[PDB]
Amino acid sequence: RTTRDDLINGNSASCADVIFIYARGSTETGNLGTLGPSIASNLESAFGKDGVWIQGVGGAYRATLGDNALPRGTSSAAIREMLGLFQQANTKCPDATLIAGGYSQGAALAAASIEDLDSAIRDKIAGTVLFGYTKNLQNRGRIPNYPADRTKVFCNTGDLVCTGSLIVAAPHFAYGPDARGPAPEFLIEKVRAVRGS
Repeated sequence: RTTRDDLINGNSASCADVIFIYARGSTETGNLGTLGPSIASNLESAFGKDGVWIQGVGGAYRATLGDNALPRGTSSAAIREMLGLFQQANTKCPDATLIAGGYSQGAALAAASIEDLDSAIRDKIAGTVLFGYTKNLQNRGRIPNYPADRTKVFCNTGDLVCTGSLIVAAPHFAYGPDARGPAPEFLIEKVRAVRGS
């Protein structure tokens, strides 16, 4: 449901081919929040339950609303947590293709983590999806040090966080359809582009 720790719980002897690491939005529950489960179900349909590991960013990431105001759009502790998960994935399953995503503060967290990641691991992330990207204007719709072709940003018209502010308006909560269709569609396509079929 809202909590998935497939990477942490997973057996190194039976690694999935695809590992998805996702960061929830502010004040959301579990480690997947409102959008994560929808993406997860569709990834499982495409790759099979044993084919993909779903891992939310929990631990030190409290998804505290106020942290949106910090320099990187989230806390240092949260970035360390997500970096640690990418590092665990790389160590536990060196041959798995990685994919990532984040919503709202989670999108800033995903961008900050990916920017700080060792390039060898970052290069294994075949595609990243960002919803209501809080640093969209500041980063010109990109994740620093990460290719534009592997990035997909979903920023609704009227979602003020996509236009340089931290005001939360109704369009910020209208990413449901994207999480159910185009976001997993993009992730699946990017994984198949490099893994083949």
